[PDB]
Amino acid sequence: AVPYNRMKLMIVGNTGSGKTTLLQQLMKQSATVGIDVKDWPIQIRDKRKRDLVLNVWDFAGREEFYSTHPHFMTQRALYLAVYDLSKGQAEVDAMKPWLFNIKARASSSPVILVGTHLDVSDEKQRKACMSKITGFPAIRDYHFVNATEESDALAKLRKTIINESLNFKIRDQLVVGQLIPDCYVELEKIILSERKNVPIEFPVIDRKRLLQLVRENQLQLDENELPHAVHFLNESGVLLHFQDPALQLSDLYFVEPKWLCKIMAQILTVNYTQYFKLYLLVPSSLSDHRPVIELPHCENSEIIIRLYEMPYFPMGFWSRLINRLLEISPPNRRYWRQGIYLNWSPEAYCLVGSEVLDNHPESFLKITVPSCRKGCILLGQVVDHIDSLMEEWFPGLLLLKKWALYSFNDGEEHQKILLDDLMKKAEEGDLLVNPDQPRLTIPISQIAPDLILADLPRNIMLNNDELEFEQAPEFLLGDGSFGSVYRAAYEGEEVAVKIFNKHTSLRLLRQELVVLCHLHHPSLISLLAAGIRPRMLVMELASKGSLDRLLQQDKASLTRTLQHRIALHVADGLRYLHSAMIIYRDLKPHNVLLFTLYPNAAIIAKIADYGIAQYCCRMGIKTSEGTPGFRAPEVARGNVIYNQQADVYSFGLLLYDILTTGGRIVEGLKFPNEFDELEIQGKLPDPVKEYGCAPWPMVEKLIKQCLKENPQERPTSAQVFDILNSAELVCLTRRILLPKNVIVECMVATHHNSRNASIWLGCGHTDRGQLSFLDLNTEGYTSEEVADSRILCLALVHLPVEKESWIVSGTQSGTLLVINTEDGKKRHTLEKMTDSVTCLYCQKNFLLVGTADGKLAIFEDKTVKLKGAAPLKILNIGNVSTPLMCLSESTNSTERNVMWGGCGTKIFSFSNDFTIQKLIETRTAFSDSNIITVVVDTALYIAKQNSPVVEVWDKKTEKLCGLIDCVHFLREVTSYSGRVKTLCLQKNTALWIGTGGGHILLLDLSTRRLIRVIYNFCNSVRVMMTAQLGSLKNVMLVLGYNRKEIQSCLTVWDINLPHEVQNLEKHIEVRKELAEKMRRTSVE
Ligand SMILES: Nc1nc2c(ncn2[C@@H]2O[C@H](COP(=O)(O)OP(=O)(O)O)[C@@H](O)[C@H]2O)c(=O)[nH]1
Ligand SMILES: CNc1nc(Nc2cn(C(C)(C)C#N)nc2C)ncc1C(F)(F)F
Repeated sequence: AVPYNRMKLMIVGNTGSGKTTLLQQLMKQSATVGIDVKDWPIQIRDKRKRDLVLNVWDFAGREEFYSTHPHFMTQRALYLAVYDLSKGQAEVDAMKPWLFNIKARASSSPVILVGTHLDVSDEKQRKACMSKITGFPAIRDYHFVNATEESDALAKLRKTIINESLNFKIRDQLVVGQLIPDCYVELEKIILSERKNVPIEFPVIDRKRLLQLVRENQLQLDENELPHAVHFLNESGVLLHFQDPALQLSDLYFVEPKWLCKIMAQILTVNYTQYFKLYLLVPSSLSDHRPVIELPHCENSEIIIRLYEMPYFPMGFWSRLINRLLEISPPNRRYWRQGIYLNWSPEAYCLVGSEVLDNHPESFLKITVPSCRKGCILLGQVVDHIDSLMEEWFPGLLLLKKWALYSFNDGEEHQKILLDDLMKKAEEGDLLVNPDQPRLTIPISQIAPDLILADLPRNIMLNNDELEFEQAPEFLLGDGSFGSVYRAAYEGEEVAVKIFNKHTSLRLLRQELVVLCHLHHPSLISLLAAGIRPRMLVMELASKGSLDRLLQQDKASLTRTLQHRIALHVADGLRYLHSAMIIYRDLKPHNVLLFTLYPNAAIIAKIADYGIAQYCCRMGIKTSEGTPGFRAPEVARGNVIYNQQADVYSFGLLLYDILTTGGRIVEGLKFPNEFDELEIQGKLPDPVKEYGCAPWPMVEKLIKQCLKENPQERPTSAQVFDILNSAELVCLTRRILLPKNVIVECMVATHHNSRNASIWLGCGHTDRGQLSFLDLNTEGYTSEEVADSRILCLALVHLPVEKESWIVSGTQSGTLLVINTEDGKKRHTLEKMTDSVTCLYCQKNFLLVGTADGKLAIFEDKTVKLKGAAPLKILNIGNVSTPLMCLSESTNSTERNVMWGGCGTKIFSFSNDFTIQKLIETRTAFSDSNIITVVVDTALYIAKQNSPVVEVWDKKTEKLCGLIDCVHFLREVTSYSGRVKTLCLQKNTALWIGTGGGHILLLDLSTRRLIRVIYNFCNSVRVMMTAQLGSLKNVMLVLGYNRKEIQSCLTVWDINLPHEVQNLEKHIEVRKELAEKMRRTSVE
């Protein structure tokens, strides 16, 4: 609670007047380039008044530094002002724009003023004007004194700061007597000490260093209170934490404010510094003459002329104007400091640039185009750009008064009539009349074509004789705070007219039209006509209604594909928008219209109501708009300036609205305090936990990845459109995780629909064999070690005899365990085979157990109730060196009597007669291996371990047909792990290859044509099968490995994946011929 008395006293002195020498003769050069921060203490007469140390900032006056200065005129500062008196009131006039800049930039700062050079001060001349001076700031004194011999009343700054504790208070608080805790002064001291060791040519530090040292010094600085502390320390004037996300300076921290200021000379003397945000951005070097450039069309009628009457050119105005107006994609440029001259041809050229030959002290901006049509488009674009600029960065100007210079009779001077009356004179009726002679008349289309909307293409022109809507409130739709969208016809159509309200400034209509009439796309609603007589808009009436009351009402039509269409077409719209420097800031689920609820359409969403879409270059925006609940975080704290990534957060919120199927918006339509509790961050639940939805675990991974606070950690709109354009994201259903230090190499589902999924997981990591039992809809991992050796294979048979079901296992020790699927305690162990257990598999129901010794082990389905038995004879169809681990079933006409398989490195088959009807060895390189699985759709696709190839032997000719290599197919994904540890088959579409390298391979069936390849989610694929789920078929389990900590995910894949990767690819192929057919018309 120590009183920390420190505040800046930036002595802002116009050039030449001696701004430096005054403080030189107060405390104790030639041209002080940039800011020069000295230091200065105070020991007042009353010793109880603590040290009032003041970080003096000694600014400069050369216009380049005028332009680079106005970002360091912060609050908590007692300014000054200096002006010579030998030049009399002229210096007062010259300092008047500077005082205006002061009162514009800083409002809570007193402004003393002082003269200089009392040796030649003719105060009787300018005294009257100086008294008449006191929009200005609160001038509090006038002490015109000498410069070198300080004999007048000086040191009054102390008596005007220490007594200004409450007379200069930051919102009634204490400035010079702020009882600040010890933590803040601790941080200040440690930074002031560490200022040395950090390099001197570019002193910067990382926030991680600050945290590490604060922990090393036990500063007791909490991470949730650290940014407020560093912000106060910044505003004190010892370091500069530029936390502006539009500048990306949120990480790098600065320790020497003295250094940041004296870089203007370093950069005008003619890395990673390349962000000079204060093509090229060196406005110091620009010449400041009136160049030798003459208009081609030099008359009083052939050229339009606009004007702008402004009190004071704001510090850093012309810089922003040129940096904006060097967008040249709508050109021999000759831009000096102020007046850019965008020449194209003798037909169209916009010559912006000031003019002060007005016989008056005011400052005049002017625009000039030759009065053909292209000139009118140019003028009606530059007016929009200048008005956006002046409405975003410099709100104080709107004082501003327009001026349109028309000419009644050619070959004479032009009169001056302003737009606040021309608006009415052109809204009542066209053909502006000449009061002197009524026979003389001029058109309002070659005087100011930004007032009749003639600066737009000729196709979008109203046809009011065919707009038959009555204003009757029966036809009503949304009311977006500016208009009210009715339902109407237009020459025969369904069109949603948007009549504007009683009084709306035409700037709004142009704010909407400049985005609706330039960039076309099949995801952005397309304007049909826009008049001016009632100031209306006509937009293509979206049939199926806005999204909000399709969420609240029609929850049945909302499938799990449509939820990825109305979240992909919107991402398309956002990508196109942000690709042309427009930002939207309004993407809420009341503003996504629909056109068709049939899933596989082509145009399903189209954004609308572009009420607040402003232009946003790399500089950014400074205002704060939107709507509570759907606003970006940094929009709330309106002080910071943001850019085109305060929109992707709105998209994340829309996505959380969609995934919840309208639970957040309906539970928050009661109290907007609930919807604004998370307006910054930190109050969003995990969706599946509460609202009862179904999982979607490649969206939940994105929904947090585009929701973070740090405006650089969020994706760019392209990157958040190239994650949804992948059929790997629509076709999962779940993703479970298993504990640490456990593997899985044996799986059996339960199609009997006890809980519709009661997946067992045989494992053998330890010596004893474990037997997990996972439930799907609840995720209960109730493992139980009930075996002595590894559990190689499991199998299930739901006995129809007495409606039973008894899961059966197998052991590496060669034992046949049996457990009741319903009775948790029945260990009806059967007769152990003569060797180990290799595989098992299920009319004629019988367990076709496979042993390591190469002998077929068969049982009886009815022999389950027994306790130890060898039901049917063993068929030793192999040797000790033949591992009989192959078993499978048949699919061709479901003829299970054609049950295939293969004994070791050899293929065989049999029937219910149990005789080998065919035995074909596979001795035909990799042939020194064994066999894993066979599958029969039309032939036998046979896999084998450590093989980048899978063979194809036919069941009718018994010969090789083709060799479908795997590593060859994977040769363009990135000595590879291109093995095939598993091989599952769909019903009648395509193969499903599972590669131990961590890649699903959706090989198709026709000849060899690949369809896609899945990657970057696992590290291996242990065992794959196909089961049922929730009374419905079509799921495809996959057991991914993570290997060193072993993690065995258990994914769930919909089996409609092939026709997905096809359908969605055809869809995206369709609408990208439209996205170029529509767009190419806008250039034409
Ligand atoms: N003749 C005269 N010259 C002065 C007086 N006070 C200051 N100067 C000159 O003004 C110069 C300082 O200008 P300066 O304040 O640095 O200009 P700035 O950098 O644009 O602010 C010094 O070189 C002095 O020679 C004065 O009372 N009489
Ligand atoms: C946002 N306003 C618009 N709304 C629509 N579609 C729409 C149709 N209905 C109903 C249910 C009445 C029907 N049929 N409701 C809505 C929101 N189309 C166009 C717009 C537009 F022009 F304002 F963008």
